[PDB]
Amino acid sequence: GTLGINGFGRIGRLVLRACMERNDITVVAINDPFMDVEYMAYLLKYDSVHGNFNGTVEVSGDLCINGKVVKVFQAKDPAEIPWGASGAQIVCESTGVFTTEEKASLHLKGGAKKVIISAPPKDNVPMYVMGVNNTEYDPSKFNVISNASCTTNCLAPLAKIINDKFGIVEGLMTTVHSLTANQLTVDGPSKGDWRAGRCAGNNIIPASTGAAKAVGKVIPALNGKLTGMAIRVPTPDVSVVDLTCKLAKPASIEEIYQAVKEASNGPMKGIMGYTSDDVVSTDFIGCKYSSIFDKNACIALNDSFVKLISWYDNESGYSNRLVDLAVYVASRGL
Ligand SMILES: NC(=O)c1ccc[n+]([C@@H]2O[C@H](COP(=O)([O-])OP(=O)(O)OC[C@H]3O[C@@H](n4cnc5c(N)ncnc54)[C@H](O)[C@@H]3O)[C@@H](O)[C@H]2O)c1
Repeated sequence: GTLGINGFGRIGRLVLRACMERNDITVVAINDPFMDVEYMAYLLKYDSVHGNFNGTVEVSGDLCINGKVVKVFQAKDPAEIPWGASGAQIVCESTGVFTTEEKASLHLKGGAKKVIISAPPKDNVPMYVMGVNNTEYDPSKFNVISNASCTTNCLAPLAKIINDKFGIVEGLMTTVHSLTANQLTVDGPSKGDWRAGRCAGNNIIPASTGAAKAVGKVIPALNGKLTGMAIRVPTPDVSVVDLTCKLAKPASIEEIYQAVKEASNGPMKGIMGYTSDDVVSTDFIGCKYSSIFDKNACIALNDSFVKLISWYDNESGYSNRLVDLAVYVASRGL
């Protein structure tokens, strides 16, 4: 099982870091036109959130990472990356700019077998969330797939647990989200979300997100039952889902906590997690879970109307899931 990374940004780099921990997948090639091999090595080695790389990085051609050659490309066009020549079977598409089947499928010209878009698609490319719907993937039906967003990977396991046990009548989500690369250090033009181009470090910034409605595709039972928005805040990493939902059957916070705990310790092992501790966002830097239920941050109006809080490391948790999905895709054939 081999991986090619297109876009060696926050996600692309953390995807590589994930694989280096992993014994069943190897990164064999990187493409990023906006960084030469020297710059690539540096951005791998040093991370403002996730620390010094654990292991070795040197420049050869190409990178030498933990003693193994990783082929390096700088092409604008995905059609042009020789994935097949490099021996790269799966492409992690993490540029943020090729989020359709049309665009992402061009990786197949270079001889890749499969492509995982590291974002929700602008089209109807199927979205998979590990531990929720990933086994619905049929290798004979799709070559380009999406891993959804960080926010969807946080909400979907939570939604599934809550829907299955109690039934969600209606739900509205806010995600309070750490800043990302699309934001700006000072007020300037976006490309060109006017709010997102306001000085990122001193603002609370409302944003649109499709994450909650996306849960309605991932879990078709919840189609039309969920929507949401995001609030961007100055912190460098880690985000939180605030889910306000009406339930079809009564449930106390305690009963919801047990349903979470059941799934965390069984079917959603490693995907859903939980805590009753006085946690804050930085406590989840490096967390590999998709969704961490915060018991003591939740509040109920009554037995039917509830506000649930779940954490996610939007960089690290999502990147692990993308690696999980790639390992899953490989095990299914091609
Ligand atoms: N960072 C997060 O919290 C997060 C979480 C989940 C999903 N995502 C999604 O993952 C994708 C990337 O996110 P990010 O935060 O890493 O962004 P980023 O800006 O850090 O990374 C994007 C990388 O792609 C490179 N790139 C641009 N054009 C390219 C091209 N034509 N060919 C190859 N590489 C190119 C850029 O140089 C950059 O290194 C986006 O779809 C984003 O929405 C981000």
